[PDB]
Amino acid sequence: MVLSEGEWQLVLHVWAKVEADVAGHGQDIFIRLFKSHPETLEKFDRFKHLKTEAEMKASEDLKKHGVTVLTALGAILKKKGHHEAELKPLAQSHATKHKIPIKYLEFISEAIIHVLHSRHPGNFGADAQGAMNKALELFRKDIAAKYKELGYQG
Ligand code: HEM
Repeated sequence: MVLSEGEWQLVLHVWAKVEADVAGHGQDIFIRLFKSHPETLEKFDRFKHLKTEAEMKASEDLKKHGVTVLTALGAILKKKGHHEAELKPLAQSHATKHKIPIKYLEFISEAIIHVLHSRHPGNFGADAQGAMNKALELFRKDIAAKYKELGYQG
């Protein structure tokens, strides 16, 4: 796939709003993911034990991880599709150390879209949501191809 420049514009325009508060957005997103698809919490040895959304909100480690994740995603989105180098180390650790199935990347992509919709309704109308969805599908597709070359397709 290939996004057009106007689509990339819609995606970086709302991403600039997220970047005003990266830790808050990282928190909302992981909490939405864990509540919606609790099985994903099992992949985190560091977080597994968290029992409630209150514990999640209070976890500093989880907040730090949210910032690490969104910063890496933001760097990939700003590449506008030329993200080969960025995706290499990411694909290697998620396929051979963490073992994150594409399915879970679909689940956080839904959590991202839900939180942007909630927080940024004015900058995240239908067209902007379509462009973000397209950018995340491109991301998933390129990572799934890398997983395959690495021997994990999963
Ligand atoms: C937008 C998608 C994602 C991006 C951009 C991303 C980014 C990162 C980065 C940059 C790290 C630290 C470096 C490394 O380990 O490679 C990390 C670690 C990790 N990610 Fe991902 N990730 C994403 C989605 C996921 C998902 C959906 C899951 C799980 C259900 C997950 C599970 C983990 C785990 C277990 C670690 C290690 C955490 C540790 O204990 O510190 N990641 N991720």
